[PDB]
Amino acid sequence: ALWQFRSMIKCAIPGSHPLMDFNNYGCYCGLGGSGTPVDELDRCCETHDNCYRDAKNLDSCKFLVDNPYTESYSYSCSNTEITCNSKNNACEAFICNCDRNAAICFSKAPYNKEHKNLDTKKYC
Amino acid sequence: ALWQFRSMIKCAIPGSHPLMDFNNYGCYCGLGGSGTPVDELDRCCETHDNCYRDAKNLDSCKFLVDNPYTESYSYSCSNTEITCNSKNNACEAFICNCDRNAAICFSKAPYNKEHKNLDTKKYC
Ligand SMILES: CCCCCCCCCCCCCCCC(=O)O
Ligand SMILES: CCCCCCCCCCCCCCCC(=O)O
Ligand SMILES: [Ca+2]
Ligand SMILES: [Ca+2]
Ligand SMILES: [Ca+2]
Repeated sequence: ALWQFRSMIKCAIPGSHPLMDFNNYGCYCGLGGSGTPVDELDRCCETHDNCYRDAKNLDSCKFLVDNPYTESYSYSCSNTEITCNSKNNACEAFICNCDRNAAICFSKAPYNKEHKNLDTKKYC
Repeated sequence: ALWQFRSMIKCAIPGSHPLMDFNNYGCYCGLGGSGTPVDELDRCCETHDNCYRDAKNLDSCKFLVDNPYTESYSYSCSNTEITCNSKNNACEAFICNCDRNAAICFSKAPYNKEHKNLDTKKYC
């Protein structure tokens, strides 16, 4: 669920304020998105939207309010490393992996502060 | 989900092997159930079935394979005390409370070993 993703982020990058650092970044970090991502980081968010979009399309998955962010799964953090629990059901595991691949990805992308709070109507 | 319930049980009663102690007990501990529970313990399990039956009937909840046992929620154990996380969604929170009320209930019921492995075709 959203709060678990925020803290996976805090797991893979210990110095971070997830909301402050990665919400309203680029074209895809923050609600919906448009155009083409502006850097690797943004690209990470676009992939994440896509991943969620995919998960909505496993016809076996019916998320509360149609939002995969409402879905809690099980995971743990140990020394910067994220592990999704295998006992997550198929839908939970999909979401869990989306979030995981995205905290890892964020952790590897260069952070460009020009790109936080982007003029999207114009650059996206 | 099932594994989380087993370990809530292990939370509220530290000496226990959940499967060995409370599966195949009475009329209601262990798959489905019939007749009238045989003691407070069994009654605890019947309530739990009912609770799950209720949760299946919140028309907003669509469990994987129709089984609320597949649904992971978030919780923690601290000194015998169980806490369901408020950030569980409405469906997750319902299940979480079913499991919680049942580990607590088991923890308070007298354990009658005559009743483990009951002849159900006959006493249930
Ligand atoms: C990757 C975006 C930021 C990461 C951590 C804080 C924001 C969460 C993820 C972005 C999704 C949009 C925010 C969710 C709020 C909502 O439920 O609409
Ligand atoms: C209260 C029953 C026992 C508690 C701990 C071990 C058994 C779990 C709960 C009983 C439900 C039946 C077992 C679930 C197995 C299944 O998925 O069919
Ligand atoms: Ca987005
Ligand atoms: Ca869940
Ligand atoms: Ca039962």
